[PDB]
Amino acid sequence: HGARIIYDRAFLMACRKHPLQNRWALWFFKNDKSKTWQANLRLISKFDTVEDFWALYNHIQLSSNLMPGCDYSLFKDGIEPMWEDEKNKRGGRWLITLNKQQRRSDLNRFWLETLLCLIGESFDDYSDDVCGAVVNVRAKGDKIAIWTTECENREAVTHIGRVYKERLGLPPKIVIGYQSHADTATKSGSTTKNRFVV
Amino acid sequence: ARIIYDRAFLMACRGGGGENLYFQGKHPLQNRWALWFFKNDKSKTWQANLRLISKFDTVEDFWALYNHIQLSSNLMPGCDYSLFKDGIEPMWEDEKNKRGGRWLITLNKQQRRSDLNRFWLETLLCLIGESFDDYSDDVCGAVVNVRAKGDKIAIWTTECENREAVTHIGRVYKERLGLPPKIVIGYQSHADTATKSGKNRFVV
Ligand SMILES: Oc1cccc(-c2ccccc2)c1
Ligand SMILES: Oc1cccc(-c2ccccc2)c1
Repeated sequence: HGARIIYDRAFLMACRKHPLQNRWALWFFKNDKSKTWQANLRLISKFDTVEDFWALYNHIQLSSNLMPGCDYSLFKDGIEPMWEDEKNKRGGRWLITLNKQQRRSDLNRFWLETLLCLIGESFDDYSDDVCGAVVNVRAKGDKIAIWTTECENREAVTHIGRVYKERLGLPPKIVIGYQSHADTATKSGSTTKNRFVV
Repeated sequence: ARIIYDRAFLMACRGGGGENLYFQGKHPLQNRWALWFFKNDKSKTWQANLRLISKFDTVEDFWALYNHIQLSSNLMPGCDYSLFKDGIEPMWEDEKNKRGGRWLITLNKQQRRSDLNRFWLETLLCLIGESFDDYSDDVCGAVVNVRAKGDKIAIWTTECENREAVTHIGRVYKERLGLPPKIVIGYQSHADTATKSGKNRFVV
């Protein structure tokens, strides 16, 4: 009693009410410059059970989901999906970049696997370091990221990265980078440096 | 058997500093509970303004959260705190609230300093302590609305038509608040509260 509520992938998929450890908020953003950033960022919904997750997931999937210049974000209740939030400003993200061909084959499965890591508390005590996840749907290639709260907590960040990579099913040859938000916020060429790789 | 704690027991577990030896030293609750907060920030939608603070399922974890948090008396008007059983949202259109209602007490502006904190704590101890015997299963949660015109504390129950459960909870709640017989609490269905018409099914 006082124990973390943890669900594995098989359990979550069998529910497709069971309470979640955290309440989560789904956000939607399109950078439309005729409107201000507060108008463009929309809270879609909040949930705190497995069944309510699945009802929301099924409904968004039936709405031409993952639109072609939009971002979707799932964050713990009380964290805005912007790096300047108190819970994100000292943090960073594990980033998965998908090439054009992978929009057809991997984007849908990889976004779902990320969401199940978050809601299922798959990183043991290091799940407390997770803030949320973001998918950026773009013509040049889609990006999926897990955002974490403290870019100097090496042991939390690397455990999250390695469990995440395992849950995505990526081969050991494919390496993924963690970028500090402070480094991503400064545009310095084609790429941002990786604080860590796994 | 139902896990029931009286007021004296809960109050003895407070500020304890007990060694939770073997993770078996805490006193389990019958239910897991979630504390919610609603902020008055009208620039955001009400959905963005409802936040889950924390969940707990032992007496000692209740007290650690209670001790940490800001008191109701100190909330800016327009804020709400709610304690609900895990899996029930503190909104009337939740499946577990839509056919139910609440026992409501309203406090005047001066009772904020004298009675609001004490009534809110006594309500929380009724909930976590399962003080309504088998009828505790009809309890969804409790809400405190801090407002300029006068504060409101309510116990929400799941089913209007369970007359005996609703009336027993009302009578026990009034006793635990210490209200004189002359001051009454009223029960209103959520469906009736939701319609502004100018509505107590029961009073005790
Ligand atoms: O098909 C989609 C596309 C974008 C977001 C989601 C989603 C639904 C519920 C919770 C979290 C994310 C589903
Ligand atoms: O001082 C307060 C103010 C508002 C809520 C609470 C609370 C704390 C723990 C469980 C339930 C309610 C305490």
